[PDB]
Amino acid sequence: VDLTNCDREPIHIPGYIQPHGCLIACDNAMRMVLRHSENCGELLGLEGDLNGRTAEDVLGKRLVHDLRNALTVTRPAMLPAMETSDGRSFDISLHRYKSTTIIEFEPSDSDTQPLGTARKMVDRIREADSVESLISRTTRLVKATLGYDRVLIYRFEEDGAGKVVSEAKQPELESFLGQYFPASDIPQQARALYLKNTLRIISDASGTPIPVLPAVDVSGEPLDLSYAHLRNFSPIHCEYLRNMGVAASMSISVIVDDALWGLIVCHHCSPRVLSMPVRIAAAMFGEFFSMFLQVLKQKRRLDTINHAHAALDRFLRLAAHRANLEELLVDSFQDFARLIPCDGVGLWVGNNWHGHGATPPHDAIPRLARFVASVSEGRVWATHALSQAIPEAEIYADTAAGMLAIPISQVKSDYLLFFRKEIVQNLNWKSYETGPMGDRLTPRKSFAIWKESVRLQAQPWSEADREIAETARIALVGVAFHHS
Amino acid sequence: VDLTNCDREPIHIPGYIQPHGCLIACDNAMRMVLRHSENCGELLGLEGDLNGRTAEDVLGKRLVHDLRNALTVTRPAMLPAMETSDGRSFDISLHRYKSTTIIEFEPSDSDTQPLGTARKMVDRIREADSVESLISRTTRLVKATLGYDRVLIYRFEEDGAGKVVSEAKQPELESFLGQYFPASDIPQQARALYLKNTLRIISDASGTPIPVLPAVDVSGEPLDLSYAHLRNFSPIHCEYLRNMGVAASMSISVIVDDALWGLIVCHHCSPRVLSMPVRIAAAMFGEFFSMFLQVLKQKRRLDTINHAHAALDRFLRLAAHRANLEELLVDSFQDFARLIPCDGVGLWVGNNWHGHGATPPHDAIPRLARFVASVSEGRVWATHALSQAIPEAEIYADTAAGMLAIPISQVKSDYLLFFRKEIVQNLNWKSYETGPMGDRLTPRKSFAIWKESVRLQAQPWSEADREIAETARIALVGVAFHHS
Ligand SMILES: *C/C=C1/C(=C/C2=NC(=C\c3[nH]c(/C=C4\NC(=O)C(C=C)=C4C)c(C)c3CCC(=O)O)/C(CCC(=O)O)=C2C)NC(=O)C1C
Ligand SMILES: *C/C=C1/C(=C/C2=NC(=C\c3[nH]c(/C=C4\NC(=O)C(C=C)=C4C)c(C)c3CCC(=O)O)/C(CCC(=O)O)=C2C)NC(=O)C1C
Ligand SMILES: [Cl-]
Ligand SMILES: [Cl-]
Repeated sequence: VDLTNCDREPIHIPGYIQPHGCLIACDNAMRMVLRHSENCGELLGLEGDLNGRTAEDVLGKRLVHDLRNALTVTRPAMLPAMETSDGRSFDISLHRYKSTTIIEFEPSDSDTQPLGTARKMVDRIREADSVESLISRTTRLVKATLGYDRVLIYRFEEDGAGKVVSEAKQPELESFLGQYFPASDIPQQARALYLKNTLRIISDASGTPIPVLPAVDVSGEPLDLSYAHLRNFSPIHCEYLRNMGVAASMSISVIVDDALWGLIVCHHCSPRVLSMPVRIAAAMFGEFFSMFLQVLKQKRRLDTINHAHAALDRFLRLAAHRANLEELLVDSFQDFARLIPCDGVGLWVGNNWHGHGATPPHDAIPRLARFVASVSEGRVWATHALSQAIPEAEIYADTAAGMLAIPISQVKSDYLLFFRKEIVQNLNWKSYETGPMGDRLTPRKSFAIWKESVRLQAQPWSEADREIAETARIALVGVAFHHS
Repeated sequence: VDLTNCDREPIHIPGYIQPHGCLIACDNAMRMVLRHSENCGELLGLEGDLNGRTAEDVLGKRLVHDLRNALTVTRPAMLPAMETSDGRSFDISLHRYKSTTIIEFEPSDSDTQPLGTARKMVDRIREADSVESLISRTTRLVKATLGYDRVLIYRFEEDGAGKVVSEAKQPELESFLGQYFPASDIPQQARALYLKNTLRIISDASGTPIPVLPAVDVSGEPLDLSYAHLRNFSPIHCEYLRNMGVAASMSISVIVDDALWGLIVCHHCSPRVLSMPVRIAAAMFGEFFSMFLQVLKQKRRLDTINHAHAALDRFLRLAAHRANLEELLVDSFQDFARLIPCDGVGLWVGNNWHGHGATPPHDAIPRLARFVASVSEGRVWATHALSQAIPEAEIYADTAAGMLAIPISQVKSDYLLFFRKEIVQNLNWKSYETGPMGDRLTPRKSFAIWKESVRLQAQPWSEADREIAETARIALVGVAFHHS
């Protein structure tokens, strides 16, 4: 495994598990054992090879009656504090995928209440009245409740890149708040797993991984550990964590509108297992956090569009009380900066330019106005990478790297131009020992690679930005026709 | 051409034009004439064959200088009252498609002002404050201004079917208001044309079509008349109009969010040509009608979701002041009918049923509740065709043909159920002589075929309906967790 085509590694079939539990694979109808982990013996107390031997034999008829009963009810069923034929107590994660029954065993924890812990946490977030307020309080809350050394919220940008939008940490540790990371740092097959396995744990990044027997069966097939919580993680990621001085992790998938919005990511500096009941509670908390964020995002989109409609209605009331519409636009145009987040706004009317805020230089505008007129086709036009459309625009990218243009006339070539500075201008942001695979696996190199990937580019225009621009196009084109 | 697989007929390459003008096809760079209409001679005054002869020869160097000048500026350029070498006056529709220049000639009309007519009309719709108010006033306005005998607005449903949502007509004519028509009555290749050619005219449905020479050239290629306003229409449609007693038509394409929302359709009982300047004005009017409807649709979606959020906030304030949540739901559930348009609503809580309005019978509910629990997977579930999911549900389809189910608990199998009657129950709706191809081509048979196609089906659940159900799911599941 080498660090070039990152999306290639099959992380779902590594043929190893983590040492904090043992795994037993059986046939579809759980009749007999097909595969098992090397540490099955040491933990369950059993001796010799377990493969071929029937299910009723290995675990006892008492236990299998309950396991087979539960499989009749792809989501893993979680049965805590089960009695084995020996008399030992285990927590059991049971699931079925690709017609293979998988049974995960871990030492029991009986002195926790899942729904109790979950409710207490969900109660403290349910009253949050903004995305910012939910995000900020969640990092603190999760840290105080699950006692991890650092808790991040990692939000995915449009281009797959990740931003650290919230942080709770021990004072001694370094901050990642406001730092970005490349799309490659979390490959595509990883995001696929995270969309179907909502909670993930690494107990010990420096632990010895326990191999599954057999790795490949008669048919040449590997064991798919997609929904298995004991699945061992890519050595690339584990080397990354080791270099960061992180011994353990727990991540929660944030699903909004059926898409992976981001991760709640917990780091610990010493090894750390969460017991099944604590994991159940944290997963409940994750589902509610996702649901509340979704509603809060919907409410913010509504408020943004409502505000734009009120703004435009105010302007249309003025426009009907003023003879010269061109005069009004020259006086008013900067006010349109309240509709769409921009670093500068400009009016191009009757081959005259009027600027406000961060705009390209006066001499550069006519080239830009001519270009827009050619590709616009009387529709809204927007790029976050201006230099890719006009190479000479590279020189003023620090001032204006992104442009959204609104036609304000049905007939004449007049435009309302919104600009954004290049994304590195708007940034509001230590030494790391490396492993065998080099200094690529450090937050320092990741952030430097991202910085390069976004050179001469602005924050992209959202759907909400484009929807408002379009409503503003119909408003200005409409009132322009009235006057003529 | 026979009436089975309707989407098959190539209406874009019929090799004929309408008699109210003449057509001349030239090469990409308009050097010489490749094709021409049989009536080119009679109208332009020219004698013999025009194919092969150079452009400069046929029209004169004076005219071609202006035509070639205009082609340098896929949208057809419209040049009214042009002087031919003879001295006659013609209105010229010039366009270029598939590297073939097409020139359309019609006798001139100089005693109209396009922008004047357009502004007067656009001024009367620009202040409309609801979709209903824009739709209703537009049919009357277009009838009074363009003097057509009947003006319809034909709105496309989700399944391609069309509904007559507005009508202005002569008293003597019969009404189509509230009638539906099958998706097949306007085939797919037709809707494709209408998305790129926004205005269409039939001068005379009983007129003799003029053939293009040659129909097929050396390469075996036909002349594509997609953007040509003289293109002759399918004889299926023309037979339809003849059976309706309609001699002429003019349709305007209504584009909303870059999709064909429907048509403004004008019928005349006598033959009728609209002059180029009148067509320009009507096309301007069509663009503004589309733009205003789009904004009004956006504003109505906003108001609907805002109202749902206020409703849910009111309910959450009550829920925090009441110990028994199940009591509150039993008292309150009918009020949820204000969120989503429904004919009935029901509560399934603790294996007890409470109904309100048009719901399935008491004895039928547990079967339905068991079914929903199996397919729901804790997500919102909705069908407009209940009998297709549960065959025995056919018997009560007149009362409840459609169902949307909201889970109200994270743990228990409790549901808020919304129902809709079958669409023919909610309907609020003469003899026709037929032609060679039978009685299929009559509004009577079309409406009867549609009625059959929607048997045992309700009005489908919109995106707005599903978005509100989802927000209500998160609200009820969220407050349910709080109580436990
Ligand atoms: C070429 C391959 C690379 C790569 C692959 C990779 N990353 C994976 C997981 C993963 N990566 C991150 C990244 C960070 N977490 C942090 O806290 C920081 C801090 C600066 C970074 C940059 C995260 C959060 C995750 C997910 C962790 C989790 O879910 O617990 C994986 C998948 C691991 C698996 O087996 O499931 C792969 C593969 N990462 C690289 O940087 C590179 C070059
Ligand atoms: C199997 C083929 C059929 C068919 C084909 C067809 N229809 C076309 C156009 C068209 N059809 C309608 C329908 C109506 N208009 C009305 O006013 C009423 C009133 C009750 C009906 C049912 C309309 C509006 C149009 C468009 C008219 C226009 O744009 O002016 C076409 C395309 C015609 C063309 O060459 O562009 C085709 C093909 N219609 C059938 O009913 C059937 C069975
Ligand atoms: Cl301000
Ligand atoms: Cl009411």
